[PDB]
Amino acid sequence: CGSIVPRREWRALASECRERLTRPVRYVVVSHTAGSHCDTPASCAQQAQNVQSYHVRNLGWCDVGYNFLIGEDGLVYEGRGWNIKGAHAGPTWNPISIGISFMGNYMNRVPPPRALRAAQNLLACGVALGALRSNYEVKGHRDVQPTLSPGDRLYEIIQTWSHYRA
Amino acid sequence: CGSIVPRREWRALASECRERLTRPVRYVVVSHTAGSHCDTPASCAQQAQNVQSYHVRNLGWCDVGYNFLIGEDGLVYEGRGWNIKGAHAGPTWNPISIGISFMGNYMNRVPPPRALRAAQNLLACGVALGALRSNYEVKGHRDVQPTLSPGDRLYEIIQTWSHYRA
Ligand SMILES: [Cl-]
Repeated sequence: CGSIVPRREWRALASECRERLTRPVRYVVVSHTAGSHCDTPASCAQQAQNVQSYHVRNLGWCDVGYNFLIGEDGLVYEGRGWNIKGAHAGPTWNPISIGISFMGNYMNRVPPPRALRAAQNLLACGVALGALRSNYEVKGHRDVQPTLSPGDRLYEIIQTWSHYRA
Repeated sequence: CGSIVPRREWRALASECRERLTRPVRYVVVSHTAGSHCDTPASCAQQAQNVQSYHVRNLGWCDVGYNFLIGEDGLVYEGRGWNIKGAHAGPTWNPISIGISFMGNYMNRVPPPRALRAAQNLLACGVALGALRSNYEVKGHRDVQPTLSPGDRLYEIIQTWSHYRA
């Protein structure tokens, strides 16, 4: 189920991450990268590389912090994926959640409909696979940490999701 | 599901087609447009418009002939959809099959992995909502009509799909 740009196709550095998540997962945390937006497969693969680069090389994480990334190209970029604990929401939320990040800054722009679809589609895929609970809950990054993430314009949107829980 | 770009989002003219498909549908025919290629959402939306516009204004059809279109942006473009008989494989095949078209000429080029993924994902999303049959059969366009569609290279690939039938 789902179309996902695999690690190898956005030319990801090999993962060093080992800590597994306990399936099915109850919580999804939605962030923004607060970085550059991109609207083409070519530019969005490059941006996935840039986010992973910042996390592995500068913050010294085992991989890109996010389980999945969303491009404005309307594609899902594989991060740690469904089975591996992420680094996106702190030490209380990272063990019990999937972290999906919209590549961009959504303080003043909304992500386009294709990106919102790609994200909702991904989560349904999670349920279908048994990676997420049928009764999964969606959180803002700001609901679980002191942050503007995932941006006012995007936060306002995810609040209207059927699985949103403050 | 399956993260399909809706009619309205690619600035489609309204359909005037009435003839429903008898679901669950048994066949999938795979064509190329033999038209211009596109690899950005902006360009691929303009290309679906261009194909629809030819079918409607020039050939006088009720809508774009294809049930679905596949861009090299890795997105699926809603044509006539799951429920409306197409105009893509001729009258033997139009009322019993779903038509999906790769936007481009694939005689001497291959479509990218994300276009092929998008296609496969679309088919599983058909099964899933009951539009296609669990055990559907994929046919080449050149396998049901005197045409080179869907191109030498793309025809070689669909040949190796699990569900492919010669
Ligand atoms: Cl017609």
